[PDB]
Amino acid sequence: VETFAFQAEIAQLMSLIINTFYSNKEIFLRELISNSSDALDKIRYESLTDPSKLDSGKELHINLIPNKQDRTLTIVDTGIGMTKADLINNLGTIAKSGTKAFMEALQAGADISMIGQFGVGFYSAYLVAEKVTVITKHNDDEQYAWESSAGGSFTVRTDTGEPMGRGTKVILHLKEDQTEYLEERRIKEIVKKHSQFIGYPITLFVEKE
Ligand SMILES: COc1c(C)cnc(Cn2cnc3c(Cl)nc(N)nc32)c1C
Repeated sequence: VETFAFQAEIAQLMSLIINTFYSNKEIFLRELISNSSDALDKIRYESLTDPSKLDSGKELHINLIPNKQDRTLTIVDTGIGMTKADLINNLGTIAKSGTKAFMEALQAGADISMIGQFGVGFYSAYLVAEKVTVITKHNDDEQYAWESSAGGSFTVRTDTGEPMGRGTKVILHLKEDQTEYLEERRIKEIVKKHSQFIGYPITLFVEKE
């Protein structure tokens, strides 16, 4: 297991997200779904010029999986996935500029719900999650598990779990007071409100209870 420091700017963003009083936490789902939609668009586009990129799975979709036993909400997609380089360096690099702009915007009167406009919507996960575990598989790279409970560090390891074929699983380990996001009717409400025109099937799994 390798342990890495976030760049200071990203640590700062995560702190702001965790510490700021902001009631409209539900926007985290829309951001993650948007991210999944963008990853699906990317693999779809690449497949037009190299069809073998779908040898790791032709189906392009999103699954939302609540688990009350584990207190997790998992957002799964069969998008392009992330390389080791994405996890350790590239995403962080890109996020530095978006973070600065977002911070500036917040000082000028913007609110947290606008985070996606700055390309750093993933970190809104921390509105509701005490820990985020990301399982990902990109073509021509290995399956990785990234994890962070914030605090300035994250880990990356090669994943020995169920092989995914291609895609990303964002596993939200929900805060004790955020378990409404495990409830079917609440997830349906939020998807209808903020994610109604996504161009891929979104399947909301039901709890076995
Ligand atoms: C490791 O966790 C992330 C970090 C630290 C920053 N951004 C994203 C969003 N993100 C970036 N590329 C992504 C792809 Cl291909 N797919 C999805 N679903 N989300 C992505 C993720 C998941």
